[PDB]
Amino acid sequence: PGKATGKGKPVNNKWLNNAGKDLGSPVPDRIANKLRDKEFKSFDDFRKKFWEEVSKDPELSKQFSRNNNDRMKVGKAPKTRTQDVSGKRTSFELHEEKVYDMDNISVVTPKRHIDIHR
DNA sequence: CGGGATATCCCG
DNA sequence: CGGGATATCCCG
Ligand SMILES: [Zn+2]
Repeated sequence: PGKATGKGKPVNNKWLNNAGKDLGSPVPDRIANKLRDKEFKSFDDFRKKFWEEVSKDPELSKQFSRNNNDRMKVGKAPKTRTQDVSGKRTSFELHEEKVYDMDNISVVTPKRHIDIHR
């Protein structure tokens, strides 16, 4: 349990184009402002709220296919391009930098997330 | 032999 | 409009 805070880094129309590099993409600032100070019971809820926010933000929603926006409307993470999957983890994941500190959270591809941790 | 993740199941 | 309980991913 905890409240989200942070809010940072502006985003463009190639938001997740590089999710597979380095630390990935950051929490869009537009999204962070929508989630800041909100109350979440588990990180899973946050993740569920986060993806819903991405589906209601027009500038971001258009960077995804019809299928992916449907996923995000109900809180599921959008699928990554096939080249970025890792076994059965096939959707963008949220990485933490070592829990609702949105400036410490970033979006990365399964494949890239694996390497970062090892 | 533990740590970091997403997703579904289902609410009398 | 939620979220607890539970399943299952993938790492050496
Ligand atoms: Zn991570």
